[PDB]
Amino acid sequence: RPTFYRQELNKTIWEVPERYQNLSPVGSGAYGSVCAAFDTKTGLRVAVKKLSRPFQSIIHAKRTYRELRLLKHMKHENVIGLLDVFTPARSLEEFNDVYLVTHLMGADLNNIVLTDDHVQFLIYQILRGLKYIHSADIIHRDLKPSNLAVNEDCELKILDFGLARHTMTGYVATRWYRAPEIMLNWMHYNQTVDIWSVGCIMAELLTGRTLFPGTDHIDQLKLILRLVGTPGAELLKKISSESARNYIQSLTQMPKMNFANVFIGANPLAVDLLEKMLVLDSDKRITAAQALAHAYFAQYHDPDDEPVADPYDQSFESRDLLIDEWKSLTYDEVISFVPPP
Ligand SMILES: Cc1ccc(C(=O)NC2CC2)cc1-n1cnc2ccc(N3CCN(C)CC3)cc2c1=O
Repeated sequence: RPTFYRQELNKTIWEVPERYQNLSPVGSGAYGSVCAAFDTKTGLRVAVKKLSRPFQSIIHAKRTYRELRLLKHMKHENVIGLLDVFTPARSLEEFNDVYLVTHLMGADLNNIVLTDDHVQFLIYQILRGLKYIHSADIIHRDLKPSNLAVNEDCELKILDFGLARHTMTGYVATRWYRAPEIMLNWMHYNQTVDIWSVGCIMAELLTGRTLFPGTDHIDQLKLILRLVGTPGAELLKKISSESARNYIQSLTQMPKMNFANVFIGANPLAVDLLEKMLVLDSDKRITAAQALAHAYFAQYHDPDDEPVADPYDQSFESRDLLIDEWKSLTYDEVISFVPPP
């Protein structure tokens, strides 16, 4: 057991191992406050997130469990993983706090504001990371610039995947980058919700503008159909909702724009890949693996260095347990954590 020390940082008491020094608030992450810190053991800069009231309710407790399990499983360069997890609790009965320690990247894509080459490298990394999480049947669901962490090398990791509700978790998504299908629940969804997000992000990297800055669900939908065209009979067949079909066919029928007119003077391959990401029909949207093999990524693509993940057990997601059952499960996961080399 390590030596802990306490420290007031903006409202709450942080209690952390002495190996972590110079704690420095950097605002909110998902479900808690994050400090940058210096790890004296490794000489690394790290992000430390203290979860906010992890066991206050079934939602908090389950989501504490989910986040921890997610982090422990991720071993991939373009996906955030777990350097350390600690609690100041000496036993289960006083277990009330969970701290999660990862690499500290130093910026995000939301700050960034980029030549065609940077876009290539950056989107390549997103897709490579996405291929890895999709293979373990984990989906991000709220991929967006603010959770794409990058360092001054343009190296990139994805954060905050697996947290947004499947079909509550208390996680707050950002409208502008969501696949229309999961925003309007208008048709079943799959892993390619994240590919739409990649589309919106890639578009913003090339033009400087948010592609679809809607003020609500309906405005947003209006902006999307202005680009991609109102769907024909083929896609309209696949939508159950009487009202979603109403909206689509009631807005004046929009023709599909030429993507070369919108993403002016972009690499034609960039344009082409956008055309394959930003299609309304989820069954026809390009996957992460297929997008990696696209010609736009020829300087970066390597079939033997685009790994998939080991099988991730998430049968727990379908379980309705008490807070204390989730808590014990979390505590087990904490006690059995082995650091990386
Ligand atoms: C610590 C941590 C734990 C877990 C996870 C995570 O992805 N979990 C899911 C299972 C995938 C992520 C992080 N993490 C890592 N580095 C960061 C670096 C900076 C920041 N800010 C910087 C900008 N400010 C305005 C706002 C916030 C937050 C973070 C941050 O939340």
